[PDB]
Amino acid sequence: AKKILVTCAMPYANGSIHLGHMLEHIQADVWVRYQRMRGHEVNFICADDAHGTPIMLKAQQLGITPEQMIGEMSQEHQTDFAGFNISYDNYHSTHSEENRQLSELIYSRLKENGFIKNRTISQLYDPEKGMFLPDRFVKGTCPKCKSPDQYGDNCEVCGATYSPTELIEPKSVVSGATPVMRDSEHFFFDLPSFSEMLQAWTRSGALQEQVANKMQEWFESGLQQWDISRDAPYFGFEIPNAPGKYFYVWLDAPIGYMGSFKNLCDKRGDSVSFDEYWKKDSTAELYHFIGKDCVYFHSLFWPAMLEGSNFRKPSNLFVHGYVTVNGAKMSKSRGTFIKASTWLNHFDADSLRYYYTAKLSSRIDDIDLNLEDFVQRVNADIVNKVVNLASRNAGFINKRFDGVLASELADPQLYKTFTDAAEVIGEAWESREFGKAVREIMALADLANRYVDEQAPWVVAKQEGRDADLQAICSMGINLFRVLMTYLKPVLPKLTERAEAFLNTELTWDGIQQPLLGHKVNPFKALYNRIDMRQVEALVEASK
Ligand SMILES: CSCC[C@H](N)CC(=O)O
Ligand SMILES: [Zn+2]
Repeated sequence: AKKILVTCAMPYANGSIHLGHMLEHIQADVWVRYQRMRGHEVNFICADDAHGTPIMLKAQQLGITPEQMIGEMSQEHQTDFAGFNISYDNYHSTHSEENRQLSELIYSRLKENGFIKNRTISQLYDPEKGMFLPDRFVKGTCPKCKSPDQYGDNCEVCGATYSPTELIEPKSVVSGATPVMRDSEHFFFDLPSFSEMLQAWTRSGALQEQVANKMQEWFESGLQQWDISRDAPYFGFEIPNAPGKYFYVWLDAPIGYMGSFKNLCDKRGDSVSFDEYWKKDSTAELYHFIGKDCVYFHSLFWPAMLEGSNFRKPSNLFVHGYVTVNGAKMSKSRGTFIKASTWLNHFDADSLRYYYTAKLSSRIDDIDLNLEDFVQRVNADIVNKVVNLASRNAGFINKRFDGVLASELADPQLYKTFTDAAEVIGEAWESREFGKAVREIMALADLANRYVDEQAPWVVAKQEGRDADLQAICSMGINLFRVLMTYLKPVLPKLTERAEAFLNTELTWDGIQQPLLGHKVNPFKALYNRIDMRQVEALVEASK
């Protein structure tokens, strides 16, 4: 009965989707698919984060408009996410008319309410190109060790950190000109004005314990005002009444969550739902799935902006850790920096969805893709536990019983054990204790294969007059498979489609209470094949 708006963090428009993005979007998608299975109204929303100086400069280097460039990357991203069956209700852009109007509205409300401050700052400026330089577009000689060709605020030889104004003989990365210090008036959002509100939210108990603990560090350091403006030239939204000024991307980017939802409503011809979800009196739930590096922005700056502009705030933040491969940060030289597009040339989407789901929890711990373990676990759990219940039993049913399952359950007590687990498994999906859910499902799968082993259908099948026993055993196994595939339906969308085709039925959460009796199933060829380390080695080689 709930109305839920769920988001993922927005991929940056100038980089391909990699396995780190996929952890976040798979985690959210599993949760979203479970919520849909329980009958709720869910809106799963994302977008490309498409503004800013790096995007402007990259387009210039490519010789195309930024609009053309971001359109091409948005299509690439959406192709990759479609390949992993991420079931968005809408995927939009921060570069949209909906986000322009909402960004202008929110800024005007913040300004009218006293939360925008004007301050003159000094920043390095490229006088040949004619633009202010972000830190990483300044290079020069390290003031400490004198190593040349160092970028931004740190030296990769001696490890020193410093202001780029301390670089010796600085050069613009854009033009090679010597940058100079130049003043500019900037507009600042007065985040400190919201400190008491944000502190109350932190101790409310909604957020993850590890997130709340980190927020206390940030309050202890002290909240600062945040610069929300940038000078022309820029790729973004111009600030009303401030010629030559633009909104900085991190003002307009989360407003893109709202813009993407407004776009969805407008395309549907739905004139009520936007206010029902975003007005202060909303009874709908709003959840953001994010990574560790987005927490400050989503837990402090974003709720403050919404409060200051008379909109509702997030119901919760769901934070995950970073992805590692073979225990370490992804490494280009080792071939463990793996693109989502590359993954799908070697493996299916379900394999990675399963593996991530089996490792995920409600905490913010990093998630390790160990590639040797990936092969072992997919084969052990998917092929040999779950799919085995269908593959070892379906042939007898199709060949000796015309595809018809028995008229009664052979072991009603065992079946009840399986359906009784629905409450704990569903609660584990609901609470994002994904590893717990998978452990419970696989424990059931072990019981199911123990039942079939005990009944020994490969023996019964050869013994005169035991046709009825064989049909009973094999039908029981298939009904246990039906239940397990229901519990795994949020996890494995394509395997589930193949299972529903075999079973001649849609899998619903409540449907497990009625087993398939006197029921025709269809033949299938391999529901799920084994993988091997040769394929892993090819993936790694292709990623170098
Ligand atoms: C509103 S969520 C925005 C997330 C950023 N695009 C993450 C990044 O670019 O590193
Ligand atoms: Zn140095």
